[PDB]
Amino acid sequence: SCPVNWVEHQDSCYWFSHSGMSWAEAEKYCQLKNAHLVVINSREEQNFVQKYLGSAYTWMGLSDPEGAWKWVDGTDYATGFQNWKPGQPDDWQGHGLGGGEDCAHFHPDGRWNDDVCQRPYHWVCEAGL
Ligand SMILES: [Ca+2]
Ligand SMILES: [Ca+2]
Ligand SMILES: [Ca+2]
Ligand SMILES: [Ca+2]
Ligand SMILES: [Ca+2]
Ligand SMILES: [Ca+2]
Ligand SMILES: [Cl-]
Ligand SMILES: [Cl-]
Ligand SMILES: [Cl-]
Ligand SMILES: [Cl-]
Ligand SMILES: [Cl-]
Ligand SMILES: [Zn+2]
Repeated sequence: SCPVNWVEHQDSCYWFSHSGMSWAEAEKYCQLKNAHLVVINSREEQNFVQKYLGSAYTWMGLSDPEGAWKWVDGTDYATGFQNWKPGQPDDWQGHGLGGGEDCAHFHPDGRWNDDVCQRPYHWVCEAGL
């Protein structure tokens, strides 16, 4: 059902990187594989993904560059599953790299943070069946 190097869970296929990329390069990579950065739709999917994270910060398909949080596939953010770290998202500017923080990633414990999109983090692709 899933292609080789992809993991099947509950009607999605997932691919977990062994490397890091900026958020935009990871979403380009997922799109080239007819997929997208992972969209977390439920607690059960959050638990599956967080269980197999490669012990490093990992991008997901959630960003707010135009001002509101959006999932790459159009899943509604505000009515959807959320799993932020305490005090996140904060759009922090104190990194001094310019602007705030517009891309969401997993901490190893599975809780989410907004960070600078240009950081090379691991990522997860997802595609339907
Ligand atoms: Ca590898
Ligand atoms: Ca999903
Ligand atoms: Ca499961
Ligand atoms: Ca932001
Ligand atoms: Ca952490
Ligand atoms: Ca943050
Ligand atoms: Cl939350
Ligand atoms: Cl950013
Ligand atoms: Cl960095
Ligand atoms: Cl899809
Ligand atoms: Cl999907
Ligand atoms: Zn999808």
